Amino acid sequence: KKNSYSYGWSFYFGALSFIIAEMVGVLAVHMFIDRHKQLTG
Repeated sequence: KKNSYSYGWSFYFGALSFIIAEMVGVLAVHMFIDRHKQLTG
């Protein structure tokens, strides 16, 4: 006990990549629904 292990560096890059990839995936759905609404009238 009291080892004070640090989650340190680029583990956070995977954490950041989660947020970035999810922000990608939501905008894809925006493009789908807007592009389909274009061929509605």
